Amino acid sequence: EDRDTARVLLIMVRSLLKIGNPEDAEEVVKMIEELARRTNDPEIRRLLEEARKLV
Amino acid sequence: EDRDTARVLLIMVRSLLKIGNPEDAEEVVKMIEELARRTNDPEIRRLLEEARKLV
Amino acid sequence: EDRDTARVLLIMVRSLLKIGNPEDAEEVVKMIEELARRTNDPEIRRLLEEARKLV
Ligand SMILES: N[C@]12C[C@H]3C[C@H](C[C@H](C3)C1)C2
Repeated sequence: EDRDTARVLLIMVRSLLKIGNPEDAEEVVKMIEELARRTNDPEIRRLLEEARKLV
Repeated sequence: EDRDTARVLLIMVRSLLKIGNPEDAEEVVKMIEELARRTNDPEIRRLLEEARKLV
Repeated sequence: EDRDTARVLLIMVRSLLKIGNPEDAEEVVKMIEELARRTNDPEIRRLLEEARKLV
């Protein structure tokens, strides 16, 4: 499920920031963004914005 | 491949508990439950059970 | 995408080494190996060698 992959990637973003690695978190944000592009899901869009906001 | 996904998610569950985020770990258990429900693989079911036990 | 998956796994290798679970880090390298063998994608093999160097 596309939405499920996006929620796992958001959790990765949060954890990567917690261990002081925003450069890896930002790499994952890019994947959520391409997920939001391929689909048209406003939930995946919401997760992308939350991810960008944490980063 | 579905079994490798289950293994990756289990490692995430373990890692998230290690860094003190059981709420995110539980969310990853839910992702393994969705995987187990669309597959029916005895090893995926075994990985889901041992993730459940960490939580 | 398989390349996105390999990037996610490399990030997991680095993060797992950072939190002190080299054994899980090595398991994820194994998954990159599986991915590298199924695909023979040259970028996935590059990411594999990057992961191996960290371990
Ligand atoms: N497709 C994915 C499988 C596994 C869980 C999550 C993050 C990574 C590893 C890629 C989705």
